[PDB]
Amino acid sequence: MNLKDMEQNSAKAVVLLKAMANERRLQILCMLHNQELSVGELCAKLQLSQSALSQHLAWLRRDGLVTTRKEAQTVYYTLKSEEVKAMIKLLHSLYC
Amino acid sequence: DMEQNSAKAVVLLKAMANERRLQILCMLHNQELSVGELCAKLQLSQSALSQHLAWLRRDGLVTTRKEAQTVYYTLKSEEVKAMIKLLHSLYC
Repeated sequence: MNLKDMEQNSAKAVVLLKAMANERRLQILCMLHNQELSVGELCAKLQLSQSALSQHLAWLRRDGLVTTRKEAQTVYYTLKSEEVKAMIKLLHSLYC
Repeated sequence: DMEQNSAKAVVLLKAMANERRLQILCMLHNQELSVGELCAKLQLSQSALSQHLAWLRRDGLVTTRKEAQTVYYTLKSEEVKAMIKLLHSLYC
């Protein structure tokens, strides 16, 4: 009955939650709120090493929370899933 | 700024990132409940919930109020309350 509906969705929610529950990833996700940024803009605005950033980004990709858009050797990252976009939008209104 | 807030959000996110703990929080949103009532609504025994309720307590996300041998639970966080409402709309 209604037990399983709540069960299956709580599971989907926990999926997004776990993907977001990490300091560096959240900072990155928050920075991509309604905008595209290149590696350079991200490492400077977060004071994160190129390699540290490279790892978190790769991870974010994998979980499909961020996408890319190339350009003469300059790639731009942006949010992907509608769920993270909304949670990020809310997190922004909560701490701003 | 960024690091200070991302840290606070992450702590809330971590407390919510567990199926059972989330269901509990989902039940406690806008309606103080006893353990028995949570058990009834989630169809889980008290012992089955104990580990999750204890976790939610140590993180201050829920506060307990005793009354004539019965313990009542209340969702503390306004940020969590906001996130639960959004989660509800996103998956319901």
